Amino acid sequence: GPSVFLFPPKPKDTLMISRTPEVTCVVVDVSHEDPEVKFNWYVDGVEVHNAKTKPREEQYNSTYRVVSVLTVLHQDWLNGKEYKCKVSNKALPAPIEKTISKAKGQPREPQVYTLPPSRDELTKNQVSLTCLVKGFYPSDIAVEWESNGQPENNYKTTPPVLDSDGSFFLYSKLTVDKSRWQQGNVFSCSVMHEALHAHYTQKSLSLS
Amino acid sequence: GPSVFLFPPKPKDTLMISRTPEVTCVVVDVSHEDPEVKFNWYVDGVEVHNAKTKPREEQYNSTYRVVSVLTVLHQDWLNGKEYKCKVSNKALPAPIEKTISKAKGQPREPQVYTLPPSRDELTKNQVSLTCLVKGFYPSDIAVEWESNGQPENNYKTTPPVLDSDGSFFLYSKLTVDKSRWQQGNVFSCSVMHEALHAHYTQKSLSLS
Ligand SMILES: *[C@@H]1O[C@H](CO[C@@H]2O[C@@H](C)[C@@H](O)[C@@H](O)[C@@H]2O)[C@@H](O[C@@H]2O[C@H](CO)[C@@H](O[C@@H]3O[C@H](CO[C@H]4O[C@H](CO)[C@@H](O)[C@H](O)[C@@H]4O[C@@H]4O[C@H](CO)[C@@H](O)[C@H](O)[C@H]4NC(C)=O)[C@@H](O)[C@H](O[C@H]4O[C@H](CO)[C@@H](O)[C@H](O)[C@@H]4O[C@@H]4O[C@H](CO)[C@@H](O)[C@H](O)[C@H]4NC(C)=O)[C@@H]3O)[C@H](O)[C@H]2NC(C)=O)[C@H](O)[C@H]1NC(C)=O
Ligand SMILES: *[C@@H]1O[C@H](CO[C@@H]2O[C@@H](C)[C@@H](O)[C@@H](O)[C@@H]2O)[C@@H](O[C@@H]2O[C@H](CO)[C@@H](O[C@@H]3O[C@H](CO[C@H]4O[C@H](CO)[C@@H](O)[C@H](O)[C@@H]4O[C@@H]4O[C@H](CO)[C@@H](O)[C@H](O)[C@H]4NC(C)=O)[C@@H](O)[C@H](O[C@H]4O[C@H](CO)[C@@H](O)[C@H](O)[C@@H]4O[C@@H]4O[C@H](CO)[C@@H](O)[C@H](O)[C@H]4NC(C)=O)[C@@H]3O)[C@H](O)[C@H]2NC(C)=O)[C@H](O)[C@H]1NC(C)=O
Repeated sequence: GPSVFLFPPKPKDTLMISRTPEVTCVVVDVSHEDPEVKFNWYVDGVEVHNAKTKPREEQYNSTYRVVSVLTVLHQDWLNGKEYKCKVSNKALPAPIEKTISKAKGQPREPQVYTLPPSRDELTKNQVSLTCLVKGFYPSDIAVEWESNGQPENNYKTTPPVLDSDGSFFLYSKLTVDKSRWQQGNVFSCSVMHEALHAHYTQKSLSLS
Repeated sequence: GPSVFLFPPKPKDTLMISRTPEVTCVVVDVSHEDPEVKFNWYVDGVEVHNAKTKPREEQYNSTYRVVSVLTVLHQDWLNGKEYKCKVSNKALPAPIEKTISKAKGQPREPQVYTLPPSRDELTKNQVSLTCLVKGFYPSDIAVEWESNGQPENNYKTTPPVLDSDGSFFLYSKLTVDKSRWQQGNVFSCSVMHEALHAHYTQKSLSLS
């Protein structure tokens, strides 16, 4: 019947002390027949009571969806604590358990390189600015572009890819009008990751 | 009872005339009580009988696994014809129908750009050669590297990523010994895609 999906905090939230990371427990296919759901949360086995469950709400299919959110401490998530969400419902003979933690494995520092557009690309009115981020472990990561403190609209980032040494890599393509590039504007790829010092680094790229 | 799996040809196979693309119809779980299986092939609903089907091989889970291979015409697959493999078994109330055809959508031509390693990366013994392939549709594509006409296989390629204008892009990373890069060896990124002229193009990258 009702299924449960447990989601981790956003990388950004866990890596910036100013932000609040939370684990999210989503119960779907809750039926009108038995629409009561109780959540029990556990951090490394020990129960906790600061979860806020949202009021259940109807779906376009006539099931109910119901979500419980548990704020987590940056250090706890980064230190590898296990978060367990226990879901009990009258239609469930025995509760459903999902437990989640950060990716296991030795953390590896990302190397961040910026690559300008190929010469060939200057025959267009738009050009490709490239951020190559490689050698990192946990795949969990945030990569963003900006120019003079302002975030850039047109960019897309590949999913992380398992490289041969077992680290991950990825690329982010930033698209700007050629004039912006030829004007000598400075663009910046920002990267946030746990094995980075102060969880953050940025590399610049402009026309020299 | 018996299950049927229909497999598309490899992009690279459909794309190079000197290669042989084929659609593969795998039937698993055929009982020893109802072993006789017959294949009927239909291109755009028109039956064909040039399928080489291998004699049934016995597994370890008591069932057999028969394979039928249809060598398809390059042009055919690429013109979007529909390959219907119809397997008959006596343990079936009705003969299963599995059909397949190449992805639909307006074909778009990939732009291919080679990008040398950031200067920052020359502090390493290994460097990263980057191929940017963008603006293609069908996300079906083959990307490969070589040097001196010989394949260079220490590379990893990202999945196609849906870009903001509806087409796909990707990146291929080729890792070589810095010493090879600085002796000025020429590496080449070969792309194969249906929307390319002659279904092939290549860009080279060497020390500048
Ligand atoms: C009635 O409707 C509801 C609402 O659904 C909505 O219906 C209409 C309107 C359509 O628009 C739907 O697309 C729309 O969602 C239905 O509820 C849905 O139920 C399905 C399953 O039936 C769920 O699918 C799961 O999706 C998760 C990931 O979901 C995230 O991303 C989705 C899109 O990518 C997004 O839609 C979700 O909102 C969710 O988004 C995340 O949410 C959190 C919290 O807000 C947020 O922090 C994130 O930022 C956000 N992220 C993203 C990407 O947006 C997917 O992971 C599930 O896959 C698991 O299960 C599969 C088998 O069941 C299996 O193939 C996968 O491998 C995986 O299995 C797990 O695997 C791991 C390891 O691999 C293992 O450890 C686990 O044990 C294992 N779990 C198993 C096997 O159970 C899965 O595909 C939808 O999320 C859900 N939609 C919503 C919005 O709630 C409902 O089904 C409908 N009722 C009926 C009967 O049809
Ligand atoms: C008895 O044994 C046989 C085989 O023996 C085997 O060997 C023993 C010793 C064990 O080690 C076992 O490995 C195994 O028992 C069993 O037969 C198997 O049956 C399973 C299903 O139970 C099949 O799984 C399917 O796999 C396909 C993809 O298959 C390719 O990749 C596999 C790895 O993923 C690989 O193992 C296969 O060999 C195969 O390899 C490809 O072969 C082609 C042929 O030329 C070649 O071109 C390719 O290059 C090559 N690829 C490689 C090597 O990379 C997978 O696609 C199927 O997934 C679909 O179906 C699933 C349900 O089964 C479903 O969960 C998925 O979502 C997916 O569903 C699809 O959904 C979409 C959307 O609707 C739709 O487009 C699809 O049509 C739909 N498919 C549906 C609905 O059918 C699937 O998982 C195995 O291939 C098969 N093994 C072999 C080798 O034939 C048998 O089950 C055993 N009987 C028992 C248990 O009693």
